[PDB]
Amino acid sequence: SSDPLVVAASIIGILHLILWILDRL
Amino acid sequence: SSDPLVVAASIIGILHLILWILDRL
Amino acid sequence: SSDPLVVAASIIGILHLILWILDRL
Amino acid sequence: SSDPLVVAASIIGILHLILWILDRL
Repeated sequence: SSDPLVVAASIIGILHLILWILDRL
Repeated sequence: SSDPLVVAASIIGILHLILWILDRL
Repeated sequence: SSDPLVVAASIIGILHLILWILDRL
Repeated sequence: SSDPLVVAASIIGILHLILWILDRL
């Protein structure tokens, strides 16, 4: 639904950002 | 409006993150 | 404040995502 | 909790975006 989709997209973005920061370190 | 713009930006960010994750895989 | 900071960070992230998508195209 | 985690992920994403923009400049 409109609430579970926005949540899922947010979690995906956060995971990608954390991975990128770990690569730069 | 102030509600549709923040939603659109969020969807754009999520799509970009998904694409990046697919490239890394 | 706690409301203007989260908004500013969100706009910054959206602009960065749009720029990245334009580079990939 | 479900409120502190979403906030933390958001801050992490914003910091990563700012760093990327600084590198492009």
